[PDB]
Amino acid sequence: QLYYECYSDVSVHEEMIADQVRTEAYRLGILKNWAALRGKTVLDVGAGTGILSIFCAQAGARRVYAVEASAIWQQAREVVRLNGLEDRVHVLPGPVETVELPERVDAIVSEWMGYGLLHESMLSSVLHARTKWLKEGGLLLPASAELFVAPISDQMLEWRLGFWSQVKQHYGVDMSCMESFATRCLMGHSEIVVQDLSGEDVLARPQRFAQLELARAGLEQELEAGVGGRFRCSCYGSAPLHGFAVWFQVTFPGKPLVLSTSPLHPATHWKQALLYLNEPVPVEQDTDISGEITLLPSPDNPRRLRILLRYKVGDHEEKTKDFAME
Amino acid sequence: QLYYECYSDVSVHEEMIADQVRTEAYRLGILKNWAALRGKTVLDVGAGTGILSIFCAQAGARRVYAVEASAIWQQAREVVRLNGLEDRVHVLPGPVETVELPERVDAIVSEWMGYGLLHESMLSSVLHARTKWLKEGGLLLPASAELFVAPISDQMLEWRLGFWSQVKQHYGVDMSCMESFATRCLMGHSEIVVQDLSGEDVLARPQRFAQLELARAGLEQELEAGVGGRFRCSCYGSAPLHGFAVWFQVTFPGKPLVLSTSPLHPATHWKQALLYLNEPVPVEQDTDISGEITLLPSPDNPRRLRILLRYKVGDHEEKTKDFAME
Ligand SMILES: [Mg+2]
Ligand SMILES: [Mg+2]
Repeated sequence: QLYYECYSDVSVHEEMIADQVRTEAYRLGILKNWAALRGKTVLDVGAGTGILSIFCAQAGARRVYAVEASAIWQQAREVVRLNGLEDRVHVLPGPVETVELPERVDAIVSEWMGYGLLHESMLSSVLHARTKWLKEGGLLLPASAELFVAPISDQMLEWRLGFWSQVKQHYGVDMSCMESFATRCLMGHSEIVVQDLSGEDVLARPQRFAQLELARAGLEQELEAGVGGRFRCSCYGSAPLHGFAVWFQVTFPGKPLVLSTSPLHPATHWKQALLYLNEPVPVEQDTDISGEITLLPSPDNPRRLRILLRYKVGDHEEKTKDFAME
Repeated sequence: QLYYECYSDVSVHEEMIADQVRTEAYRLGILKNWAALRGKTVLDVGAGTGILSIFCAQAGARRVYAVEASAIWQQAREVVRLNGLEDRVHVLPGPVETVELPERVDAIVSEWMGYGLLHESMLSSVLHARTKWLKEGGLLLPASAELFVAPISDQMLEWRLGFWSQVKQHYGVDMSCMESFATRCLMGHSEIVVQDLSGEDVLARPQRFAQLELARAGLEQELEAGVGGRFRCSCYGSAPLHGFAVWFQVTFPGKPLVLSTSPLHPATHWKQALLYLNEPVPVEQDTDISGEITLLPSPDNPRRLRILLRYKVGDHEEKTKDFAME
């Protein structure tokens, strides 16, 4: 009959496990590496409720170290025991940067990805653990990530902006002047917005603007300096351009299994990271759009994602907008 | 190209106007009082974007004073002008408690209702304005409110709690121990939760536990002391009892038009106010439930809704739970 403060805690973990695209991609990606994991030792970075660590045991791992800093580590220990794996899977509380493992490991598994790939992500902790605890020639799951961008005409946003001009049709009162107000409020800000889109929102072929091989020399320094690159595309047809969507995929080594968060693919809890222009720009078929996207740490907090956008639409002058996570 | 901070502002007003049940009930409720409003003066308390004030003009009012304290009053003035009513409808910024009208009024219209009827509601301001500005024999729209309660088995909550015991069926990992954790987090707190339900969630005949005639002597004092009353009901069948839902209706004088927020009726943006027990209680057909519900000001803030619940399920001892708005 006591009162507890853990609603967010359960909601977050519920969302992740109920994300079948995510959870089944990890289950299968781990099983696909059975030959490399059989009789070997694994470190799970940010193990949460422990389900990926148990998948590793089920793929044949001799021993798994499940490291989790948040309050939820306690529930992981109970889940391990319930599945009869308390002698194979060891739950260790606290950050992986200072945990003491009794041995180096053959593999690191982690669901480290955040909104826009790098918002409040565990990637820096995975790389720290790779340097400190992974044996030479050891395995990282997933092994790589790719970043994508596309111009968008967000159909839900279009409806919200146009709503005010439609009030007269429904109630006999003209409220069309509310449209400029709504545009300022919904687009005239510099926050990254997390929202799920579909193919109906995508205005040109998506462009890959970066590829991250997670084991590669120098990646820690690239993350600090900024990850990204240039892009170019041509519009499919006539629409209000609202800005750009950014998303990612990750790949599990083997034919490789890919977990995608594209709006063209099955929805996931990551959705997409939307970068709105200050106001809509009309485009037509074959309107050329080019630009550059850079994912950066925020200066107050390297864990909060910043995105610097440069973009040029048709014959308009190149523009810049500097975003930070909502 | 400047940045503005008004997302919440537009979202709130969008939600209200897009609530067709709400907006059409006010449009029709106002029109239904055409004979009383024709050639008369009206005060709109908390006029927001101004749409109800314009409805009053369209119902024949000679003059309407639209009083609004928040930033949105500016958009109301533009809406009035756009509909060509700047000489009939006057928008006045600031709280109605200190506004200076050039005359007393024949009627007060207001959409004052909050979540659980009284959370951050404008009712005290409507009653203040009634005392200060309404002529003798003057009209209030709506004229009355009624409060309802029913026991509930929240099907969405039931699914969330049971989710953890279903993980084994889908991924081959037992997580059933997460259920007690989820119950503590989702039910073991004393916050009122705003959530929309349907008939599938309602476990016994809804009970009216209070009626408020808005013009009645003594209502201001009743609001301070607490509004509510006792109830009794008998369960329809076998289910986990999760607690109680509270909702309201308001009535426009004329056959009277009723705007309801019942889960048995068309959904509205008010949804219902849910009062969860600390954990589910099993009930059966004809299980008797009795109790008392009181809606109160919070001590820090009379505008934040508090609800004191007393309840007795079957042969169990009577219990008390003291809730405050989330
Ligand atoms: Mg996550
Ligand atoms: Mg309201």
